[PDB]
Amino acid sequence: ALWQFRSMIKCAIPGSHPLMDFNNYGCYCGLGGSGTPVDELDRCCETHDNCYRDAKNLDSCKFLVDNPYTESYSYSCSNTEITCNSKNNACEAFICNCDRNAAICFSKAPYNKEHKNLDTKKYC
Ligand SMILES: [Ca+2]
Ligand SMILES: [Ca+2]
Repeated sequence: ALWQFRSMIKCAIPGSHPLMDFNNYGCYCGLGGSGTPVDELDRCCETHDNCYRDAKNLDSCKFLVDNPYTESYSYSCSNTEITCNSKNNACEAFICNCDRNAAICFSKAPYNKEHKNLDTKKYC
């Protein structure tokens, strides 16, 4: 679920404010997305939107209000490493992995200030 994704980010990058840092960053990070991502970070964001798209398309997953962000799963954090619990259902595990791959991905992408609060209408 959304709050658990903010929290996995905080797991992978301990000195971060997720909403402050990665929301309205680039082409993608925020709501929807458009164009080509501006850098590796924005790309991480794009892959995550795609990862959620795929999930919405498993016939066997029907999310509350159609939003995978409402879906709680089980995971834990340990010395920087995120684990998705194996006992998540197939739907819960898919979301858990999207969030997981996006947190790690974030943690490795360079952070370019010029790209936070981008004029998307113009560059996206
Ligand atoms: Ca997005
Ligand atoms: Ca659940």
